[PDB]
This record gives sequence, C-alpha cells and structure tokens, in this order.
Amino acid sequence: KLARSLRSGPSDHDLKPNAATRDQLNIIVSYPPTKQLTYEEQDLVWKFRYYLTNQEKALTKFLKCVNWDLPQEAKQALELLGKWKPMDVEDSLELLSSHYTNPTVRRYAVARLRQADDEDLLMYLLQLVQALKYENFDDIKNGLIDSSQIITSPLPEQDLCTFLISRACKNSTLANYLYWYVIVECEDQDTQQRDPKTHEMYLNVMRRFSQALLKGDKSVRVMRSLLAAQQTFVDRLVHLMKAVQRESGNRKKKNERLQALLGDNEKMNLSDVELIPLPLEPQVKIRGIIPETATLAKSANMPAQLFFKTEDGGKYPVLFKHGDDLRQDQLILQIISLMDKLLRKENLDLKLTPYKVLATSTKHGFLQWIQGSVPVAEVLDTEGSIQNFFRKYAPSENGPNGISAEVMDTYVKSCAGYCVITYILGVGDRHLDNLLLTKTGKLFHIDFGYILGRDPKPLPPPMKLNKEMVEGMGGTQSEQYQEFRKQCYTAFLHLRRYSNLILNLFSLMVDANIPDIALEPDKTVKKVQDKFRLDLSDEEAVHYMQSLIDESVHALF
Ligand SMILES: C[C@H](CN1CCOCC1)Oc1ccc2c(c1)Cc1cccc(-c3cc(=O)cc(N4CCOCC4)o3)c1S2
Repeated sequence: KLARSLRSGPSDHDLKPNAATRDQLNIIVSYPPTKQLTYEEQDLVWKFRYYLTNQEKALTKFLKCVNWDLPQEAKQALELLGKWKPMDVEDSLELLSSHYTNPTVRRYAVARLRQADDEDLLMYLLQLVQALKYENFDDIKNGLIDSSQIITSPLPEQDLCTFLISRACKNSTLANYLYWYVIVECEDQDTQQRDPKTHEMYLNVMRRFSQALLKGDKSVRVMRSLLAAQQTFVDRLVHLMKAVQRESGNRKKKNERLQALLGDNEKMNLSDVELIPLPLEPQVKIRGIIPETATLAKSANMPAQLFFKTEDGGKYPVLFKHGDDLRQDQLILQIISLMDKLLRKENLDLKLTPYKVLATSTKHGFLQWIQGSVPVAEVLDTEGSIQNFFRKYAPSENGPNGISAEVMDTYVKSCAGYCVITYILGVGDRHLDNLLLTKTGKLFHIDFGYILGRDPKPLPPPMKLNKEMVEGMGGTQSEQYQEFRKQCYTAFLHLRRYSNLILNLFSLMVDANIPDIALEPDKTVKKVQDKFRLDLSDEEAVHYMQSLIDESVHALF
C-alpha cells in the first residue's frame, strides 16, 4: 500500500544484489513481455533499479513497476530512463503497446525506432499503425471527410504519428504501406461504430500524411499523386468486381464481362495506365492489367486472377478478392515474412513462400499469385504422389529417388519451415487444397482462416503434418526425413530466440479487428508464447520438437 519510491528512494543508488538475488532478477528480466510480474517481483525490480540500468532487457520490466500517478515516482522513473542502457530497436516496440501511457516513455520508444533501417520498420509497420490507437489523439489532431478521397482531393521529441509520416516522406515503399494500412483502419466499421474517437484519429493521421506530402519537394509531391492513382485504380477494380458479381450466369459469362470491362480503357482505365506502384508490392511498377487472360478463380468467393504488365516487360499475377476481409491473412503473411527474414539473418534459408497480401479495404484486397504453384490435392489427383510429380518435372539419374538433389533439398527445407511456423501460429483447417507445391520443390500453406489454435474440429493435432508430405521425402527411414527433423528443431531454436519480438508484435495486434484475435484478445499472446515452450532449455526444446514430429508421424502410418 506504501509507494515503492517511499520504501526505497534515491539514497540506495549503490545497492548491489547477492548471488541469489541476481539469479532471481535474471529470471524476472527474461520473462516474456506480457507475463504479469507479482507485487513482490515488481518490488524486487524497483529495489535494484540502479543495478538493472546495466541490463537493456530490464528497462521494460522496470517501467511496469512505476506508479505513474505518483509525481515523485514518475520523476525518479524518468531519471532512470535517461540513465538506462538503451534497449534494442526490436525491444522498443513493447513501449508502444497499450501497457505504457507515459508520454516521455512513448517518445523514448520512437527515439529507439528512429535508429532502425526502413527494412526493419516495414516488417513492423502493420503493428506500428495499430500502436497509433495508444497515442495521444489530441496531439495527433493539433498536427494539422471520406478517408478514400483525402489523397485524391488535394486542396488548391517526435511521437509515433510524426515519426511514421517523416520516414514515409523519404521512402516511397514505406509511404505506400502506410497509406494502405491507414486507409483500412479508416474503413473499419467496428472502429466507426464502437470507437469514433479512434476512427477520427486515423482520419487525422491520413490528413496529416496528405499535407506532409503536399508540402514536400518535387519527388515527395509526386508520391501523393501516385497514391491517388493507386486509390482510383482500386476504386475502378472494385466497381468492375461489383459489375461481374451483379451479372447472372456462369463462370464463362462472368469471365466475358470481366475481360470486356478490362478491355474498355476509356470506360474503366484498367488495361493501359502510366506506371503506378502495384499496391501489393510497390517496388513493382505496372502498365495495366492484360484483359484477355483475366478469369475468376475456381472457389466460392470467385476472386479475379489478374495479370499486370510490369515496367520490365514481366507479368505479375494476383488475386483481387471483393466481399472478403483479408486482414487475418495479411497479418499471418507479414509474420511468416518476418520469421523467414529472422531465419535468413541466422543463415537458415528454408525456401519459404511469404507471398504478398494487401487489404485495400475491410471488404477487398490483393494476394500475390505464385505462378506454377498447384494444390497437393491436384498433384495427387494427376501424378498419384509428390515423388511422381518431382520425377516428372525435375528428374535426376544420380539423385534421391531419381529426383533433382536441389529440388528435394528445397522440399525438405520448406516442409520443416512450415511445420514449425504453422505449429507456432496454431494454423488450423489444414488439408491438401491449402497446401501448395512448385516444380522447384517449394511446399507452402495458403488461406489462414483458422489461427492461434482454432480449427473446425475441437482437438486438432498440434503439428500439421500428413502422410503424403513424409512420402514426398522418401518415408521415415530416408536421409531426407533425418534432415527434415534436424531443420525443424534448428528452425524452432532460432525462432525461440526472437520470441520477445514475435510476442510484442502480437501484443500490438490485440485491439485489431482480426477475427481469431477478436475472439479472445486477452488470451492471444499467451497462445503464441506457450508454443515457444520457453519453460524448456534449448536442449529440452530440441527433444520436445522431435517428440511432436515422431508422435505425429508414427500416428500417420
Ligand atoms: C489447379 C490450378 C491450375 N492453375 C490455375 C491458374 O492458371 C494456371 C493453372 O492451380 C491452382 C493453384 C493454387 C490455387 C488454386 C489452383 C485454387 C484456388 C482458388 C481460389 C483461391 C485460391 C487461393 C487462396 C489464397 O488465399 C491464396 C492463394 N494463392 C496465394 C499463393 O499463390 C497461389 C494462390 O490462392 C486458390 S489456390
């Protein structure tokens, strides 16, 4: 009941803990970021605050122990904040969560992020746009309406908002994602209905972003008109989808309405435009859609498969979905993209396919089409087995089961990567139509409708493996199966080392209207944390991951 600062003031700047207390502190400081500290642990961290200033990891624990309402305590806390060994860029993300409200703490977080490369920011931007919900809305407003018409209707100590707009003005890729991430937050009907002040803050972000662009030099002013061109392109694509959906008849009559409307550029302006960034991948500039190859994909939703002509004379296939919230897929593909990058940083390239996903609204968006990919179901239906498929398309005399050594190496690696990633992310509703293969050996998952332990069945296997994948490698007695097990436990150990970053990213998503998070927001981070088995040592994690694989594979046969 007596304030921590009253039970220990600045007089004991010289406290050093004994051997036992150091071991207790090292355990508290190593906790996952959203594990609740007991009052006793918070007292212990407060007590040895001056000692803990030498541990950058300890600062996030320390700031959660402060009574920010007690002026003298906040004063002492902010003095220590200044003295603290500066935390890592990755680790600052935690201070932009809902659990920190102190403006000096939130400004210190942004000052740490400022040290990051644009490559890193892009990897965290989906979550930094969520983090705006925890900023000071009044300060956002003081920086200075249909959100989709802001960018198209030009008039004739940083906080998070100021920082994101400043970095976006210098980097066209960052600008592109910032634009589309904020548009989707503005179009969110639940935010509009349940949280009008939050909707208003996101409108204010977009109006500030527009004004910063209109104030910039020639290059920066052109960025605005390129965002405007993408916005009006997507608006036309949506108009076109509504027309094709409003057509009575069958896939063939619908496909002719699609090709006809794409074919009329004076009407729709979709087949022949000045180079615009592809919203899905803005590094790729597009000349327009090829009308005569456009068709509806064979599914219930009937997304348009569209081929974009690129500035370098390539074709970039996408799906455009209308009447579908892509945000859950967008988050999972962004996290797989991050996991893939962390594995490559540690020199493990597991030949993953983090294909691009962008919501252009809560109701429509793009997915990258991986050209030459086929569902495993189709590989089975046509060639009987994965090994038959690989023998037909990548044969090798002196190679495993007569298959190219490079293709089998790619297959083993990608099977391992996806078995560990789909296990960590608790991906459900796995079957041979949402498992895809390429002729280069790449296996990958699509359609992330069930995540974080959800499944159509109540007790799904924790490891998402099937008989056909293992027979693909040449069964349980092959060198390839051994190499698969080794790559699984290696990948698991590497991702555990980034558990602080991955759990902080999910922490920043608990207020996003992503269905499988919205179900149980307060339980979301813990469901990811448990999969890392952070109660186990590295050696025990290896044995645990081998049990999971052995038990899953034993049951399959
Ligand atoms: C059997 C065909 C043969 N091809 C067709 C195209 O011309 C060349 C011959 O091949 C496929 C390949 C993949 C898929 C389908 C069919 C069905 C399908 C139908 C509707 C939607 C999806 C779907 C949903 C999704 O969420 C993410 C993704 N992909 C992302 C990764 O790249 C592949 C597509 O696809 C998919 S998945």
